[PDB]
Amino acid sequence: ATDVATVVSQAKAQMKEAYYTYSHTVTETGQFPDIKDVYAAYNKAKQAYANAVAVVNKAGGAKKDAYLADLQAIYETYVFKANPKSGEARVATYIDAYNYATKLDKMRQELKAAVDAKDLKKAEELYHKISYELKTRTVILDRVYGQSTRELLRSTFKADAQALRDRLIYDITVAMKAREAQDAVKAGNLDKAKAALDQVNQYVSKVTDAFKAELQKAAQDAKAAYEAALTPKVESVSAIDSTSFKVTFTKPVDKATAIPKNFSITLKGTETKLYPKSVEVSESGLTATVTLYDTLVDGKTYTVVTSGLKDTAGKEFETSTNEFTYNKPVPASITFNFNKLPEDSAVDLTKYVTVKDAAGNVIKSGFELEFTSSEKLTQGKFINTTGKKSVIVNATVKGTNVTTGNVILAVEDEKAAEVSELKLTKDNKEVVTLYANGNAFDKDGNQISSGTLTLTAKFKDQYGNELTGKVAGTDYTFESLNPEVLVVAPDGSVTPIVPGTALVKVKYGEVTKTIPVTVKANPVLETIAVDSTGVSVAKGQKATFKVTLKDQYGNKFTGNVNVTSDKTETATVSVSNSGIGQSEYTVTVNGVAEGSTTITIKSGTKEVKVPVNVVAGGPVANYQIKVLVQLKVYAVDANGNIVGDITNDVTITSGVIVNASKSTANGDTVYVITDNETLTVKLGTVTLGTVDVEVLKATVVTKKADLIEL
Repeated sequence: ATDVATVVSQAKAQMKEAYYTYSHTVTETGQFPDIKDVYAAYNKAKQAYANAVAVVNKAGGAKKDAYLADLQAIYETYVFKANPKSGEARVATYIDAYNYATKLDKMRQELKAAVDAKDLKKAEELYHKISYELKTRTVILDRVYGQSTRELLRSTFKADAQALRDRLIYDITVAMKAREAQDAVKAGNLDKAKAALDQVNQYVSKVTDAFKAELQKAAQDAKAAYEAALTPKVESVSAIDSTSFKVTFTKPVDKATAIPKNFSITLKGTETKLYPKSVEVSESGLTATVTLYDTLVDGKTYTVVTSGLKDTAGKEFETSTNEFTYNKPVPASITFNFNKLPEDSAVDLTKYVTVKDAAGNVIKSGFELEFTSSEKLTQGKFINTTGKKSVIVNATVKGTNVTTGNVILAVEDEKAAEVSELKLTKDNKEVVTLYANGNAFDKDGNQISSGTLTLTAKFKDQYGNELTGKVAGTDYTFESLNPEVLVVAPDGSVTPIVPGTALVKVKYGEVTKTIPVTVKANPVLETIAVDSTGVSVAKGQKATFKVTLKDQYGNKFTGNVNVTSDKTETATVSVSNSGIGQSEYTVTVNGVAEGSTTITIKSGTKEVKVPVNVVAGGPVANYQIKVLVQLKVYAVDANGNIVGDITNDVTITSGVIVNASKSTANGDTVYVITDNETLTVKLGTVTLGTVDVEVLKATVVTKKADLIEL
């Protein structure tokens, strides 16, 4: 008992005993031991060792160093050793591995809780936490002596934690890159955005049903911002004739920048410069005519350098180089487009001939026209057809003998020939969605109250020009084929009555067009959705769940909601904004007396019932720091129940990156994180935990719970 030899024997035996606690269990039963039993046997061994060392030193002699080196050998193998090689520190490493393995299972279950609630922010955070665990902290699992023990940890705990992670690869990839693409365009780096969108595009097809809706919007939103915020570009240059060329832009150009100074033209492969005389821009701003002093040479290519141009309201163009090749066309035939001409003081005869090459292709420009007429010519191209029945016009191509000959043309006053457009409009916006109540939604889904709902028609005359100055309800009229469904006034005014489909028709005398207009059923309450599956709160505390109301399509339906508890003795309940107002409410439940009840969310005809069970929670056992940027410190009992709140009393400390200050609204206190690292949450002199910030986004550090470093 007292004799050293006995102390050493038993210490040796007890140190191995602690290792047998786990290893014999796994081998013989295929089950893990109680972790309490392992900890007990572990702490008993550490004491047994320490007592033995003390006893051996007390006795001394030659047997001292033999006993000491032997005891240490067992201890460093079976029990504990800092930085152990495989086979050493057996119990200590198993404790670390079992604690890590169960933590992975808890993390796997927390991730699945978010995947079911369709929460994407919480799922991504938990994905990133466990991706680190599965790849970096897997080293803990590798330290375990016992192949059976190592495998049973993997199978029981890691396998399902790995499998859930790997089926979520694509969902997070898309959510990451779409955020990165949105962040690139804000920083003004377009090369990152296109690389990110390419990666988004290839992986959206593979995402799970868990976030498919929210991810699809996220993907398209990243595309939409990229299209809008993209550099304006000179598309092409192309010749018009021997002295002018057309330039097309991707975006509408600023008139002030479209000036000769900014256009530099050279003969390609030479230093022969051609100076511009003028720049004329189209009314849209997508094309421009650049005219030159010098004559382009038939067959030759030309280099157009474009500096210092600008977008309409927007930003600068890329200094671009674009080429064009001048090719003098060869006219062969010429023809009047109609047997008739409009009535007008000045009829531009050039607009009424078509020129062709011998192949039969139209020649849009390049040539010059000479005219003779029965009528007097102004600027060699305009004639006066007013009051006339017919005219003779002879069109020749200047240098050529290509001629129409004398052609007799009827004069015909402009009349409606075709209905160029017919659409339902409100406040000059084209409407896509219309309800029988009256509300009209545009191409995206943004309804307008200003402007009255009418029909809009434009018409083209027999010469294919738009008819101007024409009044709805006078020159042309609108009517309905289904008056019970939809009512149309002569001018086009619409007042719909019942959902369905009505055929609407316009007429300018004999010219007509018929368009169908579908009127959708009035928005009605379909679904009352609840944020929380079941509410568990401490007696004398509050809990919040969000109530969202839906219509039959899947949009925000505005409505009144009254909420009631079964028993005010066990739980009392209240709703935000008196129950009136919005489509999206938050509901507060207060604990009164331990037990169970159910809550009733009522709206008009439909209802959803939510379980509420209040607990009389125990004393303060822990303090949680939560991120909800805003920040809170919760007092929490043994069960995880939030009982008490000490965001107040607590202090936060650490060129300084972040501003931090105490902030109170009504009574609820919150700490706020601003900008110009790691912060330290303290209560008195005690440190409660650390928070890591990044340059905006913050997460609370989880403490090192390992028995071995690295």
